[PDB]
Amino acid sequence: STGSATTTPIDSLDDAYITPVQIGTPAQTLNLDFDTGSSDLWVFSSETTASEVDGQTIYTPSKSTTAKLLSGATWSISYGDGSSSSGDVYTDTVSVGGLTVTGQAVESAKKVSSSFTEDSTIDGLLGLAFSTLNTVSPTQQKTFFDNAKASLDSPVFTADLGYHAPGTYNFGFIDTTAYTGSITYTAVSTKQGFWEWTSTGYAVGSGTFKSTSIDGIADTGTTLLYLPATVVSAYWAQVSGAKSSSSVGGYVFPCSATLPSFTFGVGSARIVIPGDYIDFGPISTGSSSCFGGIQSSAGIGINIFGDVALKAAFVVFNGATTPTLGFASK
Repeated sequence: STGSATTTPIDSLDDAYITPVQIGTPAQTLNLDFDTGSSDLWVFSSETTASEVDGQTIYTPSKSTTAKLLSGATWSISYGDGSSSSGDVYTDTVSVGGLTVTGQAVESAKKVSSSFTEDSTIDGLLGLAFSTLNTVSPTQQKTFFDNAKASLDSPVFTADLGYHAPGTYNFGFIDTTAYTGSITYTAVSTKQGFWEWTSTGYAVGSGTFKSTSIDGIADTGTTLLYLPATVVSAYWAQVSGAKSSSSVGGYVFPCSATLPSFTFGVGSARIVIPGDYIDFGPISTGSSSCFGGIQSSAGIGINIFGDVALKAAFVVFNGATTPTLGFASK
């Protein structure tokens, strides 16, 4: 089998992407944030504290003839950005882009943190990291991909995120029309539960390529590109007036600037992030200070190839017995 679904930016900055997902019988369609950096499929629901729901579409398990309470199971998650959610668990039928999994763990939120409430466009998350990170207790549950994998034509999914435009998540096949040149594959460590890999270096604008190993994760659920402070300083040094602002929480730059591109290495291959992808707009409405899309990972504890990086590529998440990651230009 295969599946193919369009993923759409939630706003004009590409702060996140939402993908429609069918849950239950009859289908209840919720727009979920596909997150290769976590491993829980959780939704706003009829069980979510009413004051914490503000415009989201909710899953109502009592209206699904295929929903079953997973007795005794609870979940609780905290994300790197400080947001969190928790609740109980149902199993139900879940379909993405025509690909159906029966008995998928659908984690129903009883509580969500303010950042979730405040984002009306995101009805939940669909985790696509390794199932070892799934938070369900006392019986850990599998991701949608893990459940689908054996049925797929090939045990892969691909992320093709758009810049200020929709893109595509495919399951079970590689669309050879969706990228240019060849796909370069690179090794993955699953030891921390992430799609963790090592970039071979970087360049800033038309500058020379610096060969250096940068371990990090391919994370569709993180907006920005978080890299070591040395790398980030070298980038922003090429933007007149750019500075790290402790009060704002990262590098800012004059909105009148033209940003240079940023290149990262995948083996001997190179992915170029155009400068415009690195602009996250005014820090507050009407400001002439703009927020940068490349930020330091210092104090996160890990480098993160988030959407800023991934949207410059066609990315293969290869879930073969030994997983790997593939990147192509597009």
